[PDB]
Amino acid sequence: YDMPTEIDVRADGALRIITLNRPDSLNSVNDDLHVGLARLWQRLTDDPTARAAVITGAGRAFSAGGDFGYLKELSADADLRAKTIRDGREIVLGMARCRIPVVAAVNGPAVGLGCSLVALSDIVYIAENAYLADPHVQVGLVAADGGPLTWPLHISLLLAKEYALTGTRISAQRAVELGLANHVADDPVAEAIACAKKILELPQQAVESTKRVLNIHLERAVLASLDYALSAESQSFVTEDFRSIVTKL
Amino acid sequence: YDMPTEIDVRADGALRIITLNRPDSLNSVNDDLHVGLARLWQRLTDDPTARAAVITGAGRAFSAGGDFGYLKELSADADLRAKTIRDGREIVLGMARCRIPVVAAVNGPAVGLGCSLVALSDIVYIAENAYLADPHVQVGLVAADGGPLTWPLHISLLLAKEYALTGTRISAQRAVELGLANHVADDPVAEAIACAKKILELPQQAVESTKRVLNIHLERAVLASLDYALSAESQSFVTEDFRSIVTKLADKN
Amino acid sequence: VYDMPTEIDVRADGALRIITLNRPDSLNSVNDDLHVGLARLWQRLTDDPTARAAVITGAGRAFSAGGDFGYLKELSADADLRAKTIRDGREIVLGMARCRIPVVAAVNGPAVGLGCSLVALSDIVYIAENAYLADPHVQVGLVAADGGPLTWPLHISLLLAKEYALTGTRISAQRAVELGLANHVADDPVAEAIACAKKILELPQQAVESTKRVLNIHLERAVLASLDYALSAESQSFVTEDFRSIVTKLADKN
Amino acid sequence: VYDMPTEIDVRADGALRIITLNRPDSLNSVNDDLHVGLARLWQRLTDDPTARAAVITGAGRAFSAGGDFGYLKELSADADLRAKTIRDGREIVLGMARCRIPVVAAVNGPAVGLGCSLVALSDIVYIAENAYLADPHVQVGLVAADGGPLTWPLHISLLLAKEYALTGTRISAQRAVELGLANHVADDPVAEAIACAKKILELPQQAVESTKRVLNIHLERAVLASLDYALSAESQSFVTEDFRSIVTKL
Amino acid sequence: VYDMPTEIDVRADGALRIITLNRPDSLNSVNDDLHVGLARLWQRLTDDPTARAAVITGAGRAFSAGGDFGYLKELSADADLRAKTIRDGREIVLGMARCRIPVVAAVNGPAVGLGCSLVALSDIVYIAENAYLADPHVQVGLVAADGGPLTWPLHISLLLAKEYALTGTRISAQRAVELGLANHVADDPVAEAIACAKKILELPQQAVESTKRVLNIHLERAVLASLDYALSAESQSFVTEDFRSIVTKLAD
Amino acid sequence: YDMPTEIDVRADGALRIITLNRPDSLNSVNDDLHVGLARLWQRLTDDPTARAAVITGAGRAFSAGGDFGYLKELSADADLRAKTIRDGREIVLGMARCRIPVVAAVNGPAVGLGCSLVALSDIVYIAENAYLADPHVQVGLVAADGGPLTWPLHISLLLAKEYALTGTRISAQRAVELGLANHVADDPVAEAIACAKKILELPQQAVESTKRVLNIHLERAVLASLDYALSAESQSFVTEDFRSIVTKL
Ligand SMILES: [Ca+2]
Ligand SMILES: [Ca+2]
Ligand SMILES: [Ca+2]
Ligand SMILES: [Ca+2]
Ligand SMILES: [Ca+2]
Ligand SMILES: [Ca+2]
Ligand SMILES: [Ca+2]
Ligand SMILES: [Ca+2]
Ligand SMILES: [Cl-]
Ligand SMILES: [Cl-]
Repeated sequence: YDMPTEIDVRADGALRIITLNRPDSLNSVNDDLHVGLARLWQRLTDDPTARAAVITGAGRAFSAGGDFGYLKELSADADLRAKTIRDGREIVLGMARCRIPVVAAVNGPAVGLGCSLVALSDIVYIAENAYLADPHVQVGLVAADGGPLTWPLHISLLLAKEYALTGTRISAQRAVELGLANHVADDPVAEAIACAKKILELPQQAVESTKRVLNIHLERAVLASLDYALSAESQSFVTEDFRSIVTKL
Repeated sequence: YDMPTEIDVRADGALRIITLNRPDSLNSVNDDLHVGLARLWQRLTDDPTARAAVITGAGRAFSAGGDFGYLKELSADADLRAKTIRDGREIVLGMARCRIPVVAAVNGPAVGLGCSLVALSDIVYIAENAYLADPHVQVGLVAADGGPLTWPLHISLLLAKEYALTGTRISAQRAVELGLANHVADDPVAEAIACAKKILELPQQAVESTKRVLNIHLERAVLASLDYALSAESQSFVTEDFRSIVTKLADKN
Repeated sequence: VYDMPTEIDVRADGALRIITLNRPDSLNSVNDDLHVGLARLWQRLTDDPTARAAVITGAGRAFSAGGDFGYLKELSADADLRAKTIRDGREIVLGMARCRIPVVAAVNGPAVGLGCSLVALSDIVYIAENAYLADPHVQVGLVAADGGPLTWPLHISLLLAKEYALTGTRISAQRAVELGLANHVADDPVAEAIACAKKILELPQQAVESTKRVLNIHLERAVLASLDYALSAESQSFVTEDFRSIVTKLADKN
Repeated sequence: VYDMPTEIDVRADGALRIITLNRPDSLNSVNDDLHVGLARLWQRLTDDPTARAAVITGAGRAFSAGGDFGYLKELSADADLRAKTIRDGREIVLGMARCRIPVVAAVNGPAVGLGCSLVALSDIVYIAENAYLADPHVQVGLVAADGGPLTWPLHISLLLAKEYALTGTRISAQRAVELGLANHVADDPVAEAIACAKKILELPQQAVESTKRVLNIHLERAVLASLDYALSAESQSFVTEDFRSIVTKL
Repeated sequence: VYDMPTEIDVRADGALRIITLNRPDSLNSVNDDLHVGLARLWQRLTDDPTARAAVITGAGRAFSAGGDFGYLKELSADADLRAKTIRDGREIVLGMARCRIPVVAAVNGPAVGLGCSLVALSDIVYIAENAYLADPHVQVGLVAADGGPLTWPLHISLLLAKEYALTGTRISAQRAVELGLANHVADDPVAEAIACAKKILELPQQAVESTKRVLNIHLERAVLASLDYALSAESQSFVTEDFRSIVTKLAD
Repeated sequence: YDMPTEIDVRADGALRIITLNRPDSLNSVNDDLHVGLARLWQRLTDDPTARAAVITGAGRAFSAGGDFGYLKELSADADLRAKTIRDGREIVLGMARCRIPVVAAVNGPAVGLGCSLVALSDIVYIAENAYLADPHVQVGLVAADGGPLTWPLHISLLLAKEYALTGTRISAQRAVELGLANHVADDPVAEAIACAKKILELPQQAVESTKRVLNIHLERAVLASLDYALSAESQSFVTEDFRSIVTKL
């Protein structure tokens, strides 16, 4: 798929396994990983030999959120900021529109973008000790990357607002209770792969159209709020509140 | 309301009891049951002597889904196909816009369309051992009849995706917890009747307009996706995948 | 500073505003003044930059018991007042949906009718152990237009919204939190809501206010689809024999 | 034919249906029976596979002069007839918006009030040289709810729709065509709309029917946004003194 | 007046209100005081039961020649004023959209930028023979977010709304009526608008006000869809070096 | 931009000239031109050095629509059909979301997909004796390319309905009278290039943000009906009506 180092795509028949691949840095999102995720979904859509994906992270985390270095660049580099905003748009719309089922295997913390990738998936398996969180607000940023943007399709709006506003950690058990996750698994990668291979035996036209039927609701909610969210996040990158916090850490 | 035998309608004052009536086939859907459902909602809306309904199934099930013979005919006959699509649309739009409250008494399995009727009701009572399921995808069909379509109004979209794609049976308890049903009942038809009867004592104009206020959301969601959904299921009927799954399922010697 | 009447006390504590529904003797029931004040408050908070967060609660044992029977009787008899209350009813919903600052509810006691709609329109909700939510509009001959059943489908299953709205069932604190109609049960909801708002106040402003906005776009889209219909239908129920007859019994206080 | 009343004549001519509003002594003003007919018709057309296209027109000199004053005074005095008429008005609008077959309008004379709404809901419109469109709801103390102004923004500037709905301006045949409220000025709108429909009849059915649905999605979204409120507000009109007073004189 | 600043005169003539932008020396260009008054007024019109129709026009030669340059210059430097002018910008748009009474514009001279937006947001528009409409936002480094181009798609072709919001080209009185941006060309548009509003005053209140809401539902939907994005972007525009450059030149 | 031969892209500073390139065939649409078109718009969005585009056709026509051999192929080939549908969607979604202003130089007939691309552009110049037309229906296909689908944003729904159903040729003068085009031109290509050039001088963030504000209204329309529309054009590739008409052509 012409991915970079930080995104390993492996082929097993009509399955694709996607592994976020910065395990030493807990899959924190740098420019390279970000651009990779922007491009990947349309590519899956356009490859007829792919019929399903699994997304997971290498090592202990799914993704711990933004890379501090990447973040500090974003607050001083306008060209980089404009590109990240385009790509950000393409991840959300890439996954919203993606042809094939995507099964998430949350092996570890999924924070920020990680947490948004999980809300944009079709079925989610999560490890007992893993959690979801979005700490955008606590760090000085509008949560635009897809988490809070998509959470009201999954949970109550009250709950969405509280977790977006305060960076609440959502445990594996709680996420399943809420419908932010489908199953707690001991081995979420394995359980994910078996659910995707199960889906691969089903009639293709039926599988692909039914995902599109449901994702229309997702796409409606995205077109309503995404341009404003991205625009506002862009303004937050240049706030003293953000610049200060992202310098300390 | 000029229903065919497979939809029994009983009046009890201002109440209508709607019983799906092919009990020996687990009330599975044939053309007559389908057509009747398509016409029924508008005729209730226009009968000012009706102000509430209960819908249930005769015998052990609420509805086991499509009659395999009906489904096989649908893969072969383009005219019948186009008809079923029109009538399917009318069931969904018909319920969405139905003037009177509709209380489901799910007496056993509500599968495929049955499960969609339950999603389009206002209040659901469900028996302890009944379940909800939509096995459209397992069988080669796009789930358009109104279940998965409207499930996201009741439940997490992630959970709607999973159940639409895997055809999981949803127990009465799991359903009540999820908000796909309202109460578990020893006698769901008795409890539905009582529920509807309380609603009949209440001021009509408040009851009717308040349903309308809440169903606008349902209508907004259906308008976004029903046409596409129906067109896709129209194509599903003609696929080799579906022909081969249904030609086995309909082969009964 | 916000030209509120007696029936809405508003208190400043730094950048926090504490809003108290203030008719304790009537269990904070809605009369015209309380309705007008609620209509005008939210824009005035948005425009006060010294304000950055708000807590809303009730004086005495109740959050709000809903409609003042005297007022409701007057509404079934006065077409001018009716048209005004519809206008102000749109402003409460629109004002809260569009309000710049996070609003945390402290449901100290029953939140009924307009009461529970103010709750459904808040951002974070703390509820007392013995408090409950209810909307008895339909039992009383009125369409539930206030913002309750109107907004409920964004928190809970539509099936459940249809039941609770058609029957007026009471939703206990434990049940509300189980359902997503509230965030937390509290021994002391006012203290807990105040601490929650004060914790938010420490967060970067532009991030908090923008994030409320992103989330409330979904709420505004839902309100815009049904609000004018809902309020127009409620207008009509004030003039029904059903309501006129029910509200005459209720407004009969010797 | 379709169990219509006398007030609505439906004629078949192969796969075409010709719908003629039928109270020419009253300029096809709308009474209850015509109104109920209009609500039932479209779903029945939709459900008749031997029907593939419609033309709609008026008997005699008018297309339709709008609201029969007898009906309207009756509507102002009886809550149950109000509730039924709102219910049916809803069905006319959704009926035509959801209708399977192409509907071609032949506007033979004035199309006023509801009649002008029938035109806006049609797919192609031929209008006689001397004919006009108007919606007089407001000047009569009624909210303009039953499809006209409600639908006009899909045809014309919102500014123009607002002015015409508030002032009840007459829109001439030429002027209708200049705005896109009508497709062609016709000497014989009945005949020209009949040939239009026969032309569409020869085209591939599935292409024709699906294309209508594609464009009417935009119509349906605009209606769904506003119809419930407009009908509710018009129900309130029937009951005001301003209306009771104006309709008494008329 | 209605607590308007001097920059907005409101005169009462029975149930009628005449709203007059009142900085003729600067051709009614938009400063901060005018902007605030425009934000506050609409809700106050809606809440005054003794008002039932309104006309809006400009003192002197122009209806309004868009932003005061001095004002736009502050907006490039003061962040608090920026956030405030964005808040009130929403209120002009949402307040006009939701306003109870019909509003009839008398475009007596050029309506530029915000002026052109107030016209788009009106119910019925009368325009002088030598007047015109324009939005030069883009030529000046600003996103056109005030409610002009935001709203133009409900009146005209999207292709045309794009041409004019991009090129900033002027729309003559005659061309505006032809497109659907104006209702009537007038010799004396103040007088034609006043007469139009008076006719409307004679009509049954409930029918007028409801019919306005029915139609404005479409404007409200179009605004909700793009306003928050639009104002956020125009906000980013104010801090751009393109705008700082352009505006510093124009105010010196 | 890795574009096929059938789509020429030329650079002139920040300008991109897009010339549809099958002149001997009146730039009629085959699979490769179709794939090129689907892939183009995101690549333009992502090339920061492109800031405006002009689209036109080589030779005497803008585009005469579907390639007959291509359409016959589509009637008989399941996979080719599903692919053309995916790409058709990207053409529409790519144009609607394209960052940069696109100016159309309609140099001759723009028929079918031709007038759909015109409909999706932001400013249009049309030559004196050119016309817009969509004959999808008369050949047996639901008019889903984006033409009729976009028209109600430009013109009365009544006229859209008529032009779509009857395949009416819309003259250059009528197109401008309705606002299906902006100007009649002696040399549409020069006037377009000059207009695009004028735009390139304007402040970029104002230009690009303003396009987005406006195209949100386009994107709302497209999202409401595109999937139904593309699914119905798929069903019509498979009708006897279409097969007969295409085969005898
Ligand atoms: Ca982010
Ligand atoms: Ca039978
Ligand atoms: Ca039979
Ligand atoms: Ca089915
Ligand atoms: Ca109320
Ligand atoms: Ca009427
Ligand atoms: Ca501006
Ligand atoms: Ca095509
Ligand atoms: Cl495989
Ligand atoms: Cl919408």
